[PDB]
Amino acid sequence: GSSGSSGRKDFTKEEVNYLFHGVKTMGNHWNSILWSFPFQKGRRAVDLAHKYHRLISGPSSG
Repeated sequence: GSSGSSGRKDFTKEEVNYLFHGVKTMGNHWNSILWSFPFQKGRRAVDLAHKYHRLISGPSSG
């Protein structure tokens, strides 16, 4: 289970696919993921780490 409904500048469910798809092999290698999978133009590798952070901060509390 993994759902959401934010109609604003955030990751699509497609980018979050590649996020975990990457980390599941890569481990925490963020620049590597950013290059390995198709992601939003003008991204930084931090955006991956930063979204991931909120993903592992789960629902509620934040």
